[PDB]
Amino acid sequence: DRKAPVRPTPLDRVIPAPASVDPGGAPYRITRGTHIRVDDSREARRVGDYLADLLRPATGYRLPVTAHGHGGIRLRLAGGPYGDEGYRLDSGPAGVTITARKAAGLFHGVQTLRQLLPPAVEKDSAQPGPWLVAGGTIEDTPRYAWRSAMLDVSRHFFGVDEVKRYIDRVARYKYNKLHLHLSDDQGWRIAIDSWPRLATYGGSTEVGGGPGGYYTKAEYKEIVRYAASRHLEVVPEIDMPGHTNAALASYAELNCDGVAPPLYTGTKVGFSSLCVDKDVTYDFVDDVIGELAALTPGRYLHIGGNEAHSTPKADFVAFMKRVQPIVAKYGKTVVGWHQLAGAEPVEGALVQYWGLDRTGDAEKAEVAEAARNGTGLILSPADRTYLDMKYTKDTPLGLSWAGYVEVQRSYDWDPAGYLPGAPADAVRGVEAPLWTETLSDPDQLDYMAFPRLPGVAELGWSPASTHDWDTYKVRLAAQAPYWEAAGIDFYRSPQVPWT
Ligand SMILES: CC(=O)N[C@@H]1[C@@H](O)[C@H](O)[C@@H](CO)O[C@H]1O
Ligand SMILES: [Cl-]
Ligand SMILES: [Cl-]
Ligand SMILES: [Cl-]
Repeated sequence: DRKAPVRPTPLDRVIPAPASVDPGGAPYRITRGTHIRVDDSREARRVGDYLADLLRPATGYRLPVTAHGHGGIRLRLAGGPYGDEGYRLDSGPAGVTITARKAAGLFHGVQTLRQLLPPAVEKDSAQPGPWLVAGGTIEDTPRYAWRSAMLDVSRHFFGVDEVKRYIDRVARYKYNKLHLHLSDDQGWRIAIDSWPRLATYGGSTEVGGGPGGYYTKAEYKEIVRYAASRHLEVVPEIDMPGHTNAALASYAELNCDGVAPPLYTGTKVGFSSLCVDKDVTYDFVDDVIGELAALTPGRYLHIGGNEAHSTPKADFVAFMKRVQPIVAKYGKTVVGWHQLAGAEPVEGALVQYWGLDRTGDAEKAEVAEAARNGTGLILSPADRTYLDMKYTKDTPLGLSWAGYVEVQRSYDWDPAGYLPGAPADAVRGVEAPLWTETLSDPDQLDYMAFPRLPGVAELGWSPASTHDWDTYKVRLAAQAPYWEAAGIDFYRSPQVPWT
């Protein structure tokens, strides 16, 4: 009875592990006449319609969303100790109620609810159910405010619909930020009016050659809108000064030797660099950042800064000293990979640490020092949360330069004491990056994203006290029938006792 359990799933059996779970009493049962009651507001109805859409196909029920009556499923905004993202979920024969201070909290509550329901909820046709929700109370709030997932759309391009699909994958686990790697050596994926060829030429191909692609302003705005409806703040990244071949290949004038390199379709890194000695370089950067900021309702702008191996240290420092201020000029908060820690991060900046266990002490120290100096830290270790890394030497996709990363390794650590010498309060959160040198279609993204994606979300959300591999793997194992029913391919790790 994997698909349709006789009894409801435990109230605590959800990912991320809720901060507080108190089971008790009988469960709630959704029946054909259940109404979804919300407050009389645009945002309230929005979360209501979202929930209704998730349930209607499998239940076959009408599930009307209204601001009147005592619906069996109630979503209500009210004062409480749940912050901007927390919520309380009460379940019993009298109905299910999700309470929170803001819509994001109600949305997160819904993500928990879909896990309390049986695997059959993932189907597209009416299912027998039963649509049981364990009885009790859940009070949930996040540990970290930065809980993101990154999708590399530069190595292999993924269109708007494919990005919306990935957005829905991550929304399941309460991630609240979507980092889009919009440019690299193999492609430039966002239209810039001031520099037209970046997209029309720089986005013409991808890894392996053939058709590439890019987002027009309208397409990008739609991705941002959709992400916002899933409560994901979009963090766009235009990598500089390295990983800039797409731009360099588009405008010869940007190159040091004034010669535009060919479009790149390989899978290596570190060979490209903007010419730090030319003034046109900074006009280019200013125009791009200004236009990107205009399309970014979010608070952050990622300027990358990684693997600029063709940029001498001194030039890299000079470059960053000059470009960082540009971000604030357009009202945004700068974010960069941890190499930025060696180039004097400006006030308010955040750096994304992608180091490994084996990374040298000197490098880790430079990052820890930045944290001491007030720089916020986003943790995404290459040997922990890089979803493109192989599980084992036999994995058919992905890379292995950072070693192999099985499910336990990806999950089994604590962000608070990860980077030696780094102040715990400097850690803003975590991120799970999905690089695409080896992934060209949505199904391949899923196989590399699952089952590690939920684990990283837990690290960003759950209390340290709830962290434990032996009990977590049981909760992860329970996701099997849901993913199977949803058509989400995933790596059946032998470390997990799959249900
Ligand atoms: C921040 C950074 O260095 N990014 C690189 C990225 O260019 C590459 O696609 C990936 C392959 O796994 O390795 C990452 O470390
Ligand atoms: Cl999904
Ligand atoms: Cl190559
Ligand atoms: Cl390489």
